Amino acid sequence: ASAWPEEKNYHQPAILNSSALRQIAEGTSISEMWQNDLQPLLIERYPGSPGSYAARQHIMQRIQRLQADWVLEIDTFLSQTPYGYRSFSNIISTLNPTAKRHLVLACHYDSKYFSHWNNRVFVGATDGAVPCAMMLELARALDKKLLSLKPDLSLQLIFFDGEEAFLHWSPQDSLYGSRHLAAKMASTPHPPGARGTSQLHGMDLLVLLDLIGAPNPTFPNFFPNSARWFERLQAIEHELHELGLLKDHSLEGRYFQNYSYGGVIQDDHIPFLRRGVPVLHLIPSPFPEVWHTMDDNEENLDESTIDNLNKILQVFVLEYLHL
Ligand SMILES: [Zn+2]
Repeated sequence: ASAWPEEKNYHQPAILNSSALRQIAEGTSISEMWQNDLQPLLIERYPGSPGSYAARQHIMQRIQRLQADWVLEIDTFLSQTPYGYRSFSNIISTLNPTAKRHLVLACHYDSKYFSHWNNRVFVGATDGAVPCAMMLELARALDKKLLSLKPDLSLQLIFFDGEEAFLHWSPQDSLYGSRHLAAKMASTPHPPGARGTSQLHGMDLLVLLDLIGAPNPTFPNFFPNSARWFERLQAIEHELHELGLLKDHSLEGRYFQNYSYGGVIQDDHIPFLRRGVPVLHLIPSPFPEVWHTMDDNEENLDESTIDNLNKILQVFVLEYLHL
């Protein structure tokens, strides 16, 4: 009986040196992400809407243009909702599908439904248009390195649909795409032909981005079984800072702070966490001041902060994948 599902417990990163760090910092472009990945997503895109369809096409097109061998799958399903049965479509983008282990990055691409108010439309810029754009920019920035994957370990990106409640949060009205996908992965043998392991056993770690884009975020270290990875993010941030590779950044105002959070935040990671998947939840606490208001828009985003987080995330992913 192979013990491969236990490999994630001992997996160590291959740390990048100063020269490699400057290379990653220089290889990501916040302006290119802003224009090519983010702005097309700043539209109303609640489940079932025309924008939802456009958001999905944009995400798949941006991934398809890359050199790395991404395999795209649309996970479509029905769920009961406060408005009756509806259709949802999760987007999964995977490198090396049959690879036993995958580091998984995720966000949600739906926007919370709100009827237009005084001509304003809710576009959830930090929630989660920026998280989505950051995952696309990461795929683009690291493309050449990721192409080399073409440790039976690779990368997967999930863009969840229906993360938001159609009304206010309730157990049955929210996390539609993630509750669905988690149950589906839990019941799908992996790798193909496996006798007793599922795709969930193959998830080394689920890195979930949400509510990112506001000034001064503080991410707490939520879970003891991913704490050593939270620490790597802290170390990365510290070294990029010391190397002068971050913008308008101070250690006193660092994003990854030492401190836990006793409570529970409802997000797409819940369905996975409750099935035993290690989670690194990159959601700040407190939430952005614009959370769930018409002001969660482009104008209120903090460009340098998003740029700095792109650098930190990219380094983290390369070091995890030994790239
Ligand atoms: Zn939200």
